This record gives sequence, C-alpha cells and structure tokens, in this order.
Amino acid sequence: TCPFYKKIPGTGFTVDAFQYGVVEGCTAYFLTHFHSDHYAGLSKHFTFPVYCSEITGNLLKNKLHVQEQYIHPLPLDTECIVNGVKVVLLDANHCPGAVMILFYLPNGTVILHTGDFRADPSMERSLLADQKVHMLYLDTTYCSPEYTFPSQQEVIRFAINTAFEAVTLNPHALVVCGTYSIGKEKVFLAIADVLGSKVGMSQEKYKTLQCLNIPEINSLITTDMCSSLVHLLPMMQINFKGLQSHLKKCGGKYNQILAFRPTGWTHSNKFTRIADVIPQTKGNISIYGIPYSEHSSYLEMKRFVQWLKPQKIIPTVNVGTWKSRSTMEKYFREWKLEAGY
Ligand code: NI
Repeated sequence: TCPFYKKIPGTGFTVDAFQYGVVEGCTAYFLTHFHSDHYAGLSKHFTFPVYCSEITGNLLKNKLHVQEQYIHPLPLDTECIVNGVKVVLLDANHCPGAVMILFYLPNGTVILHTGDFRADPSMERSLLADQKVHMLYLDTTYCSPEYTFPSQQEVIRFAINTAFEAVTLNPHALVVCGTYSIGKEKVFLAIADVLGSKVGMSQEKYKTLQCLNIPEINSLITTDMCSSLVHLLPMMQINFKGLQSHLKKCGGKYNQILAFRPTGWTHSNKFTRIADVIPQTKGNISIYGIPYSEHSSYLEMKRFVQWLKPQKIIPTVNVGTWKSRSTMEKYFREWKLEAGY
C-alpha cells in the first residue's frame, strides 16, 4: 500500500507511486524523473494518466513502451491546470528531465515536492521567490553533516585534466566511463570533448541518450566503437576483470585503460580532497572513483530550506528507520531555530 509521503493532500494526486497497483482516489500519477526507484511499476500495460516533463515522456514511450495516450508532458516554468488544480514544473538540477512540482491547492495551501534534486542558489530566483510554501516534500538523501563533496564543476575539471594528461602521454590509451542510469552525462561528454572524440556505446544506451534533447547530440555520440576513444560500459563492468575483457575486444588498438566510476558520496570524502584522489591500479588498468553527485550536499540542502522557510517538512528519503527519522527531525529544528522561522 502507498505510503503517506507519496500522496498530495486535498488532491487526487500521487508522486512517484507506480508500484502499489491502483491507488484508491488517485486521478493523476506524477513522475518526477526517469530513475528506476521512482518509476518502479510502470510498464507498457499501465492505463492511467501520467504527468511528467517532455524528456521523461520521451523515455516512457521509447524505453518502457508506455502507450502515448496515457503520457501527459508539461512545459517547465509554466502555470498549468491538471484536473482542476494549478501546478508548475521546475528544473530539479538532478538528471535530464527531472522536475520539482509546485501544487496550488484549492484551499490556498502551497506544496513543493522536490522529487530528487541538487539544491542550488539559482533556485532562489525561480517562480519559488513569488509566494509562500506551507509544506515541503524533501529529498533528504544526504541529510547529515558528514556528507560533503565538491561542486560538479571541480569534479569535471579533475576528470578532464586527468584524461587529457594520460592520453597525451600515451596516445594508445583508451578511456572508459561506467553508467547504469541516466544522469551524470557531463562526465563522459566533457572528457570526449577534451580528447577530440565522439563517445562510443551500445545501441541500448545510444537509444536512451537520443531521448534527452541534448543540443547537437548527433555530433557527440556514436555506436561505432572503433571510431571512438572514449567508451561507455555498464557500471558493473568497471573492475579489473571486466576491463581486461573489454581491452581484448578492441583488437590491439589500445595498450592501456584509464576508467572512471562516477559514484555518489563515499567515506573517502571525509578525508581526501578531490585534488588528492588517486586510482586503483593493476598492470595497464587504472580506475578512478569520482564523487559526482546529483543530490544536495548537507550544506546545499540546509541553505535551500532556510531560504524557503516552509511550515512543515516531509522527508521522502531515509524514512525506513527510526534512527534516520529522528536524526533528520533534529536537523530540521536546528535549522528553524537558527534562522528564526
Ligand atoms: Ni534519482
């Protein structure tokens, strides 16, 4: 059965609630983004209206084969009326097509659902600036002060400089980047751009990227692996065994692999600086873990919430343990006492 934190009170609406069968009273199912924990349950046999961004709707049609008549794409930054209630979709700074949803309830209550997001000061000059928010349904993935990581720009500068150095030293080195979902495309696009290459990948991944409305994409990617010196592989193949196997397949074109694993936060963040990160190496293979996050750090989260000043917070992540829930409630009260709302 559907948990309360996926329901929008005073409406017929649910958010990211596709794995519960028919939810009683739900007239429109919102999907914030195309990540499997959030779309879990959707298939080609789903027969209720789904409301989402254009990019998410492209993925629903081409990858999940949801039929067109049930997909309702909405433009961003635009007041829309759904089932008699005003909504706005805002960019979540997560993966391609990811949104936050503002609901303007008939009784005057305003609710923001962040979906998954990476809070940013630019959000303080969206349509959120214009009115008060009573209830915040919040992506609390990294809601504890130990969760620190660099900006996305610092992490990409590290990856560009590492790849450009290695390949300039050895023109016969291949670069490989792991992937298992949409998001984090800047990692492999930025490296291919510094190396003057397209990015090579499987037909299935090419198909997915062709749904994302990325400008000039046809100039940036390919299914011809032979022509490319940056390859994408499934994240599960980013280990010494998988990479050896891949180098075999390249027919002696290359004699070295430099590989990147974009992770979220890892405990090595509590000690090391990005500048100081080193790889794991075995022979002619090296593997870098790089902390490229598409969720808020603790500090980014706290700044957003202290700016927005909501009357009530409903967490949407880490809700399964009493210890997690108590920790998050303590920080919410700190933030509120510190800022005075
Ligand atoms: Ni996500």
